[PDB]
Amino acid sequence: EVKLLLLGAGESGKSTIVKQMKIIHEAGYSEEECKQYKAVVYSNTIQSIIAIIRAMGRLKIDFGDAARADDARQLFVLAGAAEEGFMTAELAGVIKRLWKDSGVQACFNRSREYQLNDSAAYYLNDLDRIAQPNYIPTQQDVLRTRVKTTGIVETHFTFKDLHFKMFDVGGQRSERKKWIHCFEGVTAIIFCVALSDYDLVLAEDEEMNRMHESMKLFDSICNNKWFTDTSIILFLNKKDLFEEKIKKSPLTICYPEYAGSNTYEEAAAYIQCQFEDLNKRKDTKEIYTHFTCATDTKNVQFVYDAVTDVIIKNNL
Ligand SMILES: Nc1nc2c(ncn2[C@@H]2O[C@H](COP(=O)(O)OP(=O)(O)OP(O)(O)=S)[C@@H](O)[C@H]2O)c(=O)[nH]1
Ligand SMILES: [Mg+2]
Repeated sequence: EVKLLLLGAGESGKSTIVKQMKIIHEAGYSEEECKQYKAVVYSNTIQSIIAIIRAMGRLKIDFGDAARADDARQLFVLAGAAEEGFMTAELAGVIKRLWKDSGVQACFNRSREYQLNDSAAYYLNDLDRIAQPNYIPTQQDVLRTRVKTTGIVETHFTFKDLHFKMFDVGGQRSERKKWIHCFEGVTAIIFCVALSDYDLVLAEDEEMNRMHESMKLFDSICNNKWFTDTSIILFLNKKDLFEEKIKKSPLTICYPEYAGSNTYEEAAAYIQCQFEDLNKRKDTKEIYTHFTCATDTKNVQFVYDAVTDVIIKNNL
């Protein structure tokens, strides 16, 4: 048996790694399982367009076309259905027209100023597909869903003849007090960091930079004497979102002394060193760092293969 524990701040990608284990090692989500996620996809979609519409009020952004005001009204009249797992053609049309509005887009592109699901664009750009009658979520749709984890999720799978018990816990501040319930008999910790968090603030506190919060947690876990003999794996996750963001959002928002360019390789490396430097015992404790896109099954497959071999060599 191998006990793996996923840790990291909220929305760092822990629960998405869990889903990937089912897809990679257990033949994925069945049709009945996918259908269970349909209301989650619909809920994520409605909540995302609504969050942008709410932000337009706060930031004082007009619709590009005045005709959208009536669509916005109809959005709330019709939203109830999607919350129950149904999306009518009329609702889809309302959301589609809203999503294409230049005012809504302006607000979308300022999402760091409020709280918006990372998968907002993914679902909203695929409205024609997901609004289909008899729509059944794909594996990617399932991977892209967002539900805050409360309590402790335990998943089992077999890989390279090892029986893995993977534990997943909530990362938001309210759930941190529960991490200690998972601390016994841990073979390895996979600590997830959202690379794209560098310019965001906490949903639970708008004065706290998300990445600074991540750093504090990693510092605490990595250097905890309880975990001296526990393999510490660092997933610098959301590399796909990071690659896009680094082009246009300065890393100095997070790290004032960053002197490199607005490019993926230099900035990614700099963030890696910031986290690895928190290790107070560099000669006696190794950190196994990987850059990941948790929603990308192929990337996770190869990364997780490499991680597993490390775990086999070091703990078994
Ligand atoms: N584009 C992209 N999206 C990702 C990536 N990793 C996770 N996500 C998405 O981000 C959202 C949050 O991921 P999730 O797995 O729920 O984080 P969590 O760490 O479990 O969050 P919590 O339970 O502590 S609140 C999900 O919608 C998920 O699909 C990634 O690498 N790239
Ligand atoms: Mg989770």
